[PDB]
Amino acid sequence: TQFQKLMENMRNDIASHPPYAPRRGEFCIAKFVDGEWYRARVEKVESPAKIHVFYIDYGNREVLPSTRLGTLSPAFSTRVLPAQATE
Amino acid sequence: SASYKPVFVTEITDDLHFYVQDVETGTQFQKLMENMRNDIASHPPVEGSYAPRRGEFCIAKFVDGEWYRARVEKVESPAKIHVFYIDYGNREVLPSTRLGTLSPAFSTRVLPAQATEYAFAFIQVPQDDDARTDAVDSVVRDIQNTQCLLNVEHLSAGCPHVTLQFADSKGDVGLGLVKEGLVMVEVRKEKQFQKVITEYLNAQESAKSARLNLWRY
Repeated sequence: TQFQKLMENMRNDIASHPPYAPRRGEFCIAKFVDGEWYRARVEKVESPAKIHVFYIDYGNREVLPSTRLGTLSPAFSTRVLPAQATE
Repeated sequence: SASYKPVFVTEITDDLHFYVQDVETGTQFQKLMENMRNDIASHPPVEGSYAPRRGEFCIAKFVDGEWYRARVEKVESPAKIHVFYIDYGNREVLPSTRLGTLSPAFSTRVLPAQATEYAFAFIQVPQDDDARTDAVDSVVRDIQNTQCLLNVEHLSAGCPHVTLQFADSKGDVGLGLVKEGLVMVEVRKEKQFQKVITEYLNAQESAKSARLNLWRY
């Protein structure tokens, strides 16, 4: 799928260019508990240790430290492929 | 990726998903239930101080005659209210006379819903109802209402996909279903799953040769 292709490309890029200031509404990459990176949006900033993100392609939500966030490169923005899950 | 968390598996669904509780918070849950059940015994819900609406929390009196935290899903009629037991994962249709108000002392703010839904990584849920029942039955027999180790493998459109390990190093639960011919392998393409997928496909070849279950004919 477009999504699988994008994820492969993005992961490649992150492993070649490993990673940010979280703000409500801002796009990012987020490292999930599987240790892998996904596209996300910052939904709520409760504190540095507690950023509430939404995984824009999968629909899951998670509170995590901002140390597990990074910039989403223009090559993997929502213009390239829209969020695959409904926020 | 390998971070194994001890979980208590509480419910296997007919779609071969399952609900687990984090062993860490088990005692807090235990305390809450005893506190809540004492309250309910002193202050039994009166009809009809509770009006069921989709989305609304409640207490529900389960088939063991005990009360649990729940959330209302479909309301068919006052005799038929669909509820979801938030700490365990099972669902039930009950009359409004077996429901009550969930008082704030025992709310999700005091202690969050304790059950989380997961699916097995690397396998296909059988589409045939009979085959799927056979797979669910194997999982119910082997892990339902027991402690397991859980490792999150990846995100998915629905709940995350995980592997489970039996207690006493008996091995990978999903892989065991493959070895028994009860489920087929989902061939993941991601690089980090190459080795595990090879392991699963080999198990599946073994089930095929032995002509087990799905491979009977």
